Amino acid sequence: LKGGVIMDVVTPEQAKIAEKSGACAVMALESIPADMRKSGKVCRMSDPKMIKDIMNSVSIPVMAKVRIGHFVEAQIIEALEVDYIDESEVLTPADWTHHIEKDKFKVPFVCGAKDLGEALRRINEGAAMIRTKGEAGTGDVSEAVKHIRRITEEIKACQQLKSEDDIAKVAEEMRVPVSLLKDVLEKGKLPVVNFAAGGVATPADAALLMQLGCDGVFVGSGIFKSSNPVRLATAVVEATTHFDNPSKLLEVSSDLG
Amino acid sequence: LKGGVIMDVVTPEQAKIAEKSGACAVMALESIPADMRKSGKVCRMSDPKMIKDIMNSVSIPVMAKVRIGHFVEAQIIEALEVDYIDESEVLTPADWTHHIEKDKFKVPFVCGAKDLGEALRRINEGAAMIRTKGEAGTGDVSEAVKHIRRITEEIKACQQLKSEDDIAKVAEEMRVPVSLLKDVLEKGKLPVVNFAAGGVATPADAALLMQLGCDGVFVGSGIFKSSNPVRLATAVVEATTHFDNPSKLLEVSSDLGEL
Amino acid sequence: LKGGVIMDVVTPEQAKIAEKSGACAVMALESIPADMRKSGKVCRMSDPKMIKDIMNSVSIPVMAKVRIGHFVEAQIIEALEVDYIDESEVLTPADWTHHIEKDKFKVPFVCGAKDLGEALRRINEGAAMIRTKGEAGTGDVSEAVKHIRRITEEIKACQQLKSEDDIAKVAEEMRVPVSLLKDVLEKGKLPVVNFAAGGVATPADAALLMQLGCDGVFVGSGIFKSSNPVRLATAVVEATTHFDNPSKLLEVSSDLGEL
Amino acid sequence: LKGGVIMDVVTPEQAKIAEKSGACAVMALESIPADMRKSGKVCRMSDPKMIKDIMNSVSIPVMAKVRIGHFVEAQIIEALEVDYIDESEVLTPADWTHHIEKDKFKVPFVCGAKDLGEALRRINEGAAMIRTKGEAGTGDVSEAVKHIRRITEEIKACQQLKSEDDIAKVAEEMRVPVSLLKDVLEKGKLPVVNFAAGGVATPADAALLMQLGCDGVFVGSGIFKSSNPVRLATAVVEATTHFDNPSKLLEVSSDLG
Amino acid sequence: LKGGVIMDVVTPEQAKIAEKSGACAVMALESIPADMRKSGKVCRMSDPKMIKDIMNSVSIPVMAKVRIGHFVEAQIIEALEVDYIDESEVLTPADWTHHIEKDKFKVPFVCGAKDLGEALRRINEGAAMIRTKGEAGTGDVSEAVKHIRRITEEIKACQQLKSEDDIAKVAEEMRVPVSLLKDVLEKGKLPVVNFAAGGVATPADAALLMQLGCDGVFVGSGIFKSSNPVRLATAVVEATTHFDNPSKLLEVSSDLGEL
Amino acid sequence: LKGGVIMDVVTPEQAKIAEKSGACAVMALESIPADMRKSGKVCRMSDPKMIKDIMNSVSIPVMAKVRIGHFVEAQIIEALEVDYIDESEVLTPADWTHHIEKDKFKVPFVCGAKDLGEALRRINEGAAMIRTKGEAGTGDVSEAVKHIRRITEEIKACQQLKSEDDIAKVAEEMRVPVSLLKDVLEKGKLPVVNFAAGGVATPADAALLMQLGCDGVFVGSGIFKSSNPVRLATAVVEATTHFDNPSKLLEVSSDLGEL
Ligand SMILES: O=C[C@H](O)COP(=O)(O)O
Ligand SMILES: O=C[C@H](O)COP(=O)(O)O
Ligand SMILES: O=C[C@H](O)COP(=O)(O)O
Ligand SMILES: O=C[C@H](O)COP(=O)(O)O
Ligand SMILES: O=C[C@H](O)COP(=O)(O)O
Ligand SMILES: O=C[C@H](O)COP(=O)(O)O
Repeated sequence: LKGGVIMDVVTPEQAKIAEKSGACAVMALESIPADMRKSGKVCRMSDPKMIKDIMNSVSIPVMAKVRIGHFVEAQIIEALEVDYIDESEVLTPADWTHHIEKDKFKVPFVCGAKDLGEALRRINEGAAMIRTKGEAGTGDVSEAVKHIRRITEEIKACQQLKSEDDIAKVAEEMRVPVSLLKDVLEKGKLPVVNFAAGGVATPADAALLMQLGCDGVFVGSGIFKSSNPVRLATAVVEATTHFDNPSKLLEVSSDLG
Repeated sequence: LKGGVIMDVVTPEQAKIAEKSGACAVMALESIPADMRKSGKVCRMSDPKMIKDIMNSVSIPVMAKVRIGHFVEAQIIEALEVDYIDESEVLTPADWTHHIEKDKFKVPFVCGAKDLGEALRRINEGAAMIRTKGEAGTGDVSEAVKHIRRITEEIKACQQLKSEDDIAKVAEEMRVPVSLLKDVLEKGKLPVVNFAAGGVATPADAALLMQLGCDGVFVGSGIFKSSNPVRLATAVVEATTHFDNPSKLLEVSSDLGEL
Repeated sequence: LKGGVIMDVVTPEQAKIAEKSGACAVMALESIPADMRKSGKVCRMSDPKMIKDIMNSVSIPVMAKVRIGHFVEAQIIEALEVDYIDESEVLTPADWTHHIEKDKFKVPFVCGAKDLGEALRRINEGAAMIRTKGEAGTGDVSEAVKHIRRITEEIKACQQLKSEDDIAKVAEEMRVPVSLLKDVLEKGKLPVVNFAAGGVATPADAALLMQLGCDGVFVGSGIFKSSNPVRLATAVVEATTHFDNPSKLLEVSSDLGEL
Repeated sequence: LKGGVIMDVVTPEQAKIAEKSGACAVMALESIPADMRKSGKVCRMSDPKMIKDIMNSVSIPVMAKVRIGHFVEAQIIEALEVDYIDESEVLTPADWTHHIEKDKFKVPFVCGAKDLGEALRRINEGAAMIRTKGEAGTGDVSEAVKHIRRITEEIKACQQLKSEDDIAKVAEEMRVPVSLLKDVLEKGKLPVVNFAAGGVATPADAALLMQLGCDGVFVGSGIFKSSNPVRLATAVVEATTHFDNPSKLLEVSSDLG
Repeated sequence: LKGGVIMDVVTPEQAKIAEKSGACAVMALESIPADMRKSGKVCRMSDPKMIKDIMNSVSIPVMAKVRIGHFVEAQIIEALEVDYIDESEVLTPADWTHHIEKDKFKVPFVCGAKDLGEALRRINEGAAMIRTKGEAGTGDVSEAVKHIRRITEEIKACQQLKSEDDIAKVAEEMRVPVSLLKDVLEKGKLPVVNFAAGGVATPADAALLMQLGCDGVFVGSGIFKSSNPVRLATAVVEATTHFDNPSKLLEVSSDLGEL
Repeated sequence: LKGGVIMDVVTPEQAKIAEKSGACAVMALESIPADMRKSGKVCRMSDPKMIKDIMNSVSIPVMAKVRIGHFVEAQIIEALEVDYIDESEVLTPADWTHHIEKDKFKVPFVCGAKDLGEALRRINEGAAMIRTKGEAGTGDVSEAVKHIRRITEEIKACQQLKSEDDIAKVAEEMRVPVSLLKDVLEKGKLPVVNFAAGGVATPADAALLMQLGCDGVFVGSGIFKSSNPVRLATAVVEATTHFDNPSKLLEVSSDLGEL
């Protein structure tokens, strides 16, 4: 999925628009967890029937969300044969102490992170992909920028440590194996891809996060609330592909409505 | 009641639906205390007439609630010959210092607990069953999860203690006999069953708490507020039974309707 | 009055219901102070005309209330020839430092207390009867329970003191003569009767307070706000008499209507 | 005015009811400073025209109010030939540091006090009469009780001091001459009369304050807001006169409406 | 302007009433800042056209207001040939650190002050007149009284200082030259006139402030909100003139109407 | 641009008014950010179509805004061939740690500053012009005044330092090269022009900021919300040109209508 865009969709017809626009994958969900999160409601796993109806409408991979720590929601979604599971902070947490033991599943997981310690704990638990936490539903890109900047800074700062005993102290505070931290410092990057997510609203935002070093982008239900969803979706895809070309970015950004 | 579901019911017709869906017992209550706790009202024992009309309508066991410390409410319910009494934090407490002396009744009691100390105090007073406190009426499973995790953890932490003097110190703080704590540490579990309660909303939630080591499940009035109550009740019963079979859990979770 | 129920009444016809239901006395009042507390109003002694009209309607004793420290309100009520005076915290206090010199009157007084020191000060001032304070008008029994439990706990705690000098120090702090405290510690009880009051809502509540050691029960205007006042009044009287009979308590508690 | 009742009145016809009921004096005022004090308004001296119209309607003495420290309001009221001036905390203060120099006037002044130090400062400034501050407009007698109890207690406590140097220390803290304090301690009372005021609502209240040692009572506009003002006014007068007679107090308190 | 009254006016017809009543000057303003200060609006210099239309309507001197620190607003008003400028705290401040350099203008300025230090800083900057700040729009005279009392008191307290080094210390804290402070202490007064302002509502209020040692009086838009504006304005003028004649003060205060 | 006025415009017809009134440049924007700040909305770069439509309407320079740190918004606006970019705090910031690397662009940038350290960091990053921050949309000039006064005060304070090591310590704290701070202390000014911005509401406000040492003036959408926009725009241009002429400032400030 490297270099691609993943789009949130709430109906089979929305999924078809995403596919036609050039999305790499879709995220199936029954409710927008930003509308009812401001209603006070509890947000859970979506009904397996609505997820299956979306799986049957497109040929590209389909992802679905589960609550933090809800390993039974994950068992059910795995049995449904989805392509990826997102253990998501946007839904209402089920366990405020323990995340899912992701290394007991065959299906790959994506998790959010806002700093280096969080990213490594999620990977140690078994995550196959990392993304920014951002701030979902607001359309403010600054959160996602903060998280990618912070991870990059913390890797460079640990690389300046000359004492192996000092490195071991850092790993202990992070609650991860010293061998995982040492691997990051040798490569100068996380062992898995890191995608942008939360508050990506415009084609310019998508290109900004790619220039900052992200491997792809997630976009939310904001796409389908615009005056012309097809045009906006297509523009975000083009901007992610051609992220280093100012003339193309100008072209796709003009007269968006 | 090991491995079963107990359902809150407010009418005789609701009790019949619970029985048909495969519930192991029903809890009789005249009003939902969660709906009242938002108005300032005092919530007490239900009228014995409404409890009896429910007892007359089903052949499965029937439970009823009393206020914390209200031993006369409990004497009345025992005389009515209900099957179990819940000394409940959801009702308005009658005594803020002392709980009921439960070992002086014939009928068994269930009590709530959030940690190991609280569980052991309720058992020492005479409780026959323990349950999580959770957060009643919210539909959020996370409080029930917190409580089962905490009890399990505090047992393991006390098992690491090498000094018998330190163990006696712990029991003193808990205000329980040292012999009760020692039995728990040797067995690795409470001496009575521990059920999930408060915030169980979906079949997946019921199976989650059974996988965490609960012995059964209490569910609330949310069942009867859904678009299809009999379908939801049956699905919760099936998930509590088949709690570690993923193909069955997918089957019962599909096309559930609006919760 | 011992073993009996005293009922608040606002009209002659309410007094007649109380008498027929088996009350031992009535308390005459022109306004429900709990209704007037919500209005921010000052609550005082009732008009002597309305009290006299109640006195003429029944052949059981009649009590009336006065503000804390208002010795002139008490002089007027004594001249009217009422049977007892309640120096009451439910009315708006008149003197925040000094209570009435009750030993200068011929008519007996009842006073409220929340702990042992308070009870002994009221007795030293001249009170003939003590009652719990509770929380008047809320229908929550927990405050009356707290007060009776406290007094009992403080007596037991003082009974553990070995030094007479230490006992003398406690009496000085309480502002009462040492001879009064000594009598209480020898006999394990107050020298006058102690009734339950404030927040007694159901027959079960009345029997609970009698089992905790109270000598009788005061009930408020909640009786006459229920669906069937005569039925509820009679049930509270029966529960106070038969407080240690679970089968009888079940009988009178069933099908009571809305409370 | 010893043993008498002074009544607040807002019209000439109200003044006539007060006189017929047996009042010793009336207090003339255009507005009730409890209604508009809860409206946020500034309360001042009343119009000299309305005061004169009341003076012309009755034969008994008439009093009027001025703001704390407003010595020009007092000059105007003195020129009008009223019988007494009340420098009153119920009106909006004009000077939050200095009270009126009352010893520069011919007309006598009444002032409020809540403790011994306050009472002596008001007398030192020139007051001819003291009254309780109470709490006006509320009908709660407890304030007035507090103030009479406090003055009595503080006199008795100073009388227990055996050192004349200790007495001088007390006077210095009170900001009054040592010879004024020493006079009080010798007599066991203030050198001027002390009346009850603020929150006197019923005949029982009036008798209570007289039994506590007050020399007379002030009553407010509550009288004229009752169902039967003539009956209530007459009952308060009888209760003040016969303050130590329970049978008479019962008689006047029955069927008041 | 010694011994006179200055009146706030919002139209040419209001200015004519002020002149006929005996005012010594008028203050031209397009809106009452007290009515706006409750809405959050920015209050600035008035439109020069409205100020000129007032100047054209009367033969007495005319004043106008500028924001604190706004020296260009002052340059515009000076070019218009108004008679006096008020650098006013009632308008929205333009500079929160620095006031206008008033000694660089030809037209005289008036400034507000709450204590001796503040008065001396305004004089050092070049003010020709001082006034109390009071509390504008409230009708409460007590703030104006506080300010005149404080200045008078702080002068007397500084006069008790026996050390010239201590005097220099005081001037340093005030941020003024020692020669300015010393002149005040020797004379027992400020080197310029000091007028009452903010909260003057009645004729008695005007005479009160003159008896306290003020040199004249500013009055606000309250004059024109009364039932009879010409009667009230005339009475305030007469009381400011005859400020220590009680028979005259009684005469002008009688039958004033609703304020 | 030096000595001139830059005006915010939301349509081609507004741009034409600005040009005819004598503006030196226009700032193109699709929404008034002050109106959108009240709505809680995110404010971003404007649509390139609306900017181009304004570019086609006038023959004076056109500027456009981007979010703080949003270097891709800046890349797009540069490709459009606008004349200047404003990296603006009035839009919703994109990067709360890092501003744009402005020296990597061909198009010049303007940035805001509230003190000397901030001004020098923006210049070191590559800014061609500095402006005050002020308080955008409120019409209160005091914040722009505060910022210009601060920068001047801090230059004078640093000029008093005798030690080169002390100067080096100040530069380290500011996070700028010592050579940049040294140049400012020698010449008594910034190396680039500094314009007034934020809260400039009247002609008098514009002239005030020019007299305080600003090089030119930015004005906001308040111009086009007044009764007569062309009249107000022309008056602000004339006041900026003739800032030290009191008779001219009186002329253009009179009879302006509602603001
Ligand atoms: O990834 C680096 C960005 O492109 C620019 O950020 P910077 O201000 O740290 O140079
Ligand atoms: O009972 C243990 C659970 O099934 C797994 O939880 P955990 O691995 O996060 O501790
Ligand atoms: O007065 C004793 C009560 O009946 C029971 O109280 P307890 O629970 O503390 O034993
Ligand atoms: O003035 C004394 C009162 O009549 C009674 O008050 P007391 O409680 O202090 O005795
Ligand atoms: O200027 C002094 C006043 O006229 C009187 O005030 P005072 O005696 O309270 O200090
Ligand atoms: O920049 C100097 C200003 O024009 C006047 O300021 P100032 O009042 O501090 O002298």
